[PDB]
Amino acid sequence: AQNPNCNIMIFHPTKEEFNDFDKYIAYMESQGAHRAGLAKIIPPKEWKARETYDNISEILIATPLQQVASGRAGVFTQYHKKKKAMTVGEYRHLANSKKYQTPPHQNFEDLERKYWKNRIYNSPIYGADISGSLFDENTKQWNLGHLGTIQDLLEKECGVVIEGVNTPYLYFGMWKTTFAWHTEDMDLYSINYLHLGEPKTWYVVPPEHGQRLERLARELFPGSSRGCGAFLRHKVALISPTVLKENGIPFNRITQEAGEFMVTFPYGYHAGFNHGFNCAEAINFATPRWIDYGKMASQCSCGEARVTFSMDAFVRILQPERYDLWKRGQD
Ligand SMILES: O=C(O)CNC(=O)C(=O)O
Ligand SMILES: [Mg+2]
Ligand code: NI
Ligand SMILES: [Zn+2]
Repeated sequence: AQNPNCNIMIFHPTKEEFNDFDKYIAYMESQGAHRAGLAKIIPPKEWKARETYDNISEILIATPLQQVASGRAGVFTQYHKKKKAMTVGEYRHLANSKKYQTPPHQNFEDLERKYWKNRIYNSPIYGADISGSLFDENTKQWNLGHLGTIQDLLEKECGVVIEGVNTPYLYFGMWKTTFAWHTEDMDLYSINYLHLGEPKTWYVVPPEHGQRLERLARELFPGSSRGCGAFLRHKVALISPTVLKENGIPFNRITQEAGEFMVTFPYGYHAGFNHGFNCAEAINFATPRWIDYGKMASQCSCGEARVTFSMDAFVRILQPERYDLWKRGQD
């Protein structure tokens, strides 16, 4: 079995290997990459996402989110307070202000220490889930707006044609902006490209050990667990590396820099934080190997998780027994 310790693997495809996206995911899996739940892909030196980032300031962040924490430094939840709209140029100025900017630090490990010590005492503002793309239309390789759709994959594998669409999302971050512990909708893959700015630190649990994370989360967030049998779908809970280590939970960590892709694999729980002002683009995708994970994915039916239109068909076709209850939680 390849990669039996479930380490995060880093890949350096050549420009020739960068042509066929599906083939390269399958290659990474042949080397055991999925066992980690996360892989890094460094694009060939010849590749670029677009020519420059000099003209993005007028993109609108319609609903910036202030991420307010509750709990203790290593075990906390966050809620999202809606703020008034602002442009990317306004948000960048805000991220660089004395109130929000990255503190002085020695290296990524020192910054990670400071994040876990101090995150809860601040409320950073995140631009999330903004439909759109920063890939140039002429970028033919690994263009996250031109991937094969999840509806076409389900139709190819299973023969059933379904409604729905699959488009990318932009994220504008600042110091301390935080992504809570989660798997993707329907335990899909994700791919994330860091277009510009400061790094993103990731934590990930191997898919084979995801239920160990879920059991710890039920212990640490006991009221939330009584409220919902899949409350990590709410995307509000944080647990630090120190707490994970104290409780014997297998995990790994890595820092993504501008110009790098990350892939999350089906049922790979992940969480992380941004180092400073940045912009990322991400989308979900599927492969034939995903179908069995989609069929077994947990679901929130309490009403909190609320998701896209396109998830309806996935539940309806892959999980017909759960469909009625889940749809009630959607309405
Ligand atoms: O970058 C972010 O805030 C969150 N992204 C992801 O969870 C992802 O790409 O799957
Ligand atoms: Mg613009
Ligand atoms: Ni994710
Ligand atoms: Zn729920």
